[PDB]
Amino acid sequence: TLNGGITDMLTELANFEKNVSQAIHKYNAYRKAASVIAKYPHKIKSGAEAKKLPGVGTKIAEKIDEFLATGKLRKLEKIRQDDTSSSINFLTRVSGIGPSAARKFVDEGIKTLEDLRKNEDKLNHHQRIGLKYFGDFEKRIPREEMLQMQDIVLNEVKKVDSEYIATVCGSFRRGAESSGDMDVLLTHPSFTSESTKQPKLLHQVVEQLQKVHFITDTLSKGETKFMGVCQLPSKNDEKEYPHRRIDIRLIPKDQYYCGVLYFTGSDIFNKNMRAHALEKGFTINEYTIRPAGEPLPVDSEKDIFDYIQWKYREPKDRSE
DNA sequence: CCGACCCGCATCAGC
DNA sequence: GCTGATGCGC
DNA sequence: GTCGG
Ligand SMILES: [Mn+2]
Ligand SMILES: [Mn+2]
Ligand code: NA
Ligand code: NA
Repeated sequence: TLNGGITDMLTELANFEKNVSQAIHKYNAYRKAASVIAKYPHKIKSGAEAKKLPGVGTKIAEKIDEFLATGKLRKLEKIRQDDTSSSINFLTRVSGIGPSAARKFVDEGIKTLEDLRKNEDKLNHHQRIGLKYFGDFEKRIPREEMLQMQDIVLNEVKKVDSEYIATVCGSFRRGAESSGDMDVLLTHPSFTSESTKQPKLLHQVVEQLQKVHFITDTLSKGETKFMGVCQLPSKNDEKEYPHRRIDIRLIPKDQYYCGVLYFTGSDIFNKNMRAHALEKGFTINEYTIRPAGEPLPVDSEKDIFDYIQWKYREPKDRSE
């Protein structure tokens, strides 16, 4: 329930705009409309009712109308049956395959995972890993496994250097009972926004997590951001846990609070807070907040919320 | 009538 | 080789 | 696609 038909249609339309039309602002417009419609405490019986809502215009009104009177949207019906368009859309579910790679693959007749499999030579490293773990990466992670994951990360990080500080953020820090991946924020006293008194600070941590076979694969790795794969250890004759996505971001120790707000999310929440900062006359990123002027000061997450006239919403409530 | 719409890394284009 | 641009995911 | 200068 919950304007579910309209919200589902709009998200499907959003996905088509992103993956097939390569029209990112349309995708976002559909997502915004869907999220405002999902917040509406009433059942929409007309396109104009919907139109009174912020982010809903004439075209979405037109769609709600057809959908209400027919239970269907001809455009989506046609799109769903379209071999080329459905395949391009499907292939973007592989991590590392975006709209462009998906269209190039479908162009050459590569439309399915099996096509991908027998065409390894045509995949970059990221894409080969997205394909190897396609099922796993769409699996959800129970909070119980999350905590076993946090134990390992925190254990191994302090084993490299007791001065490190690791914080699991993302849906985890927001109390989610399941997560899509693990987001880890890392700080060390050597790395500060003013000087980098030690090198390899992120590398040593990844290496350690690799040595104890927690991290199994690398999708991207630079001085400040790791994107990869990890896996909880198993017991004797026990079904192996799924492989899971893990991201690690090394933030300067003096911008930890901007980091936590950033990596805690959500993504729709973030761009709803970022889109609010600009109208209060502020800029928000994972490092600072600025009027852009010098770095406005911070030592708490509520400090950011007051700046833009926002009442503190707890991590659990940032699930927008 | 039309422009705006919230950064790190891998790979590509090109000099 | 190198810079700069683009794709991708965040 | 939607909003607003
Ligand atoms: Mn996450
Ligand atoms: Mn993540
Ligand atoms: Na409206
Ligand atoms: Na993808």
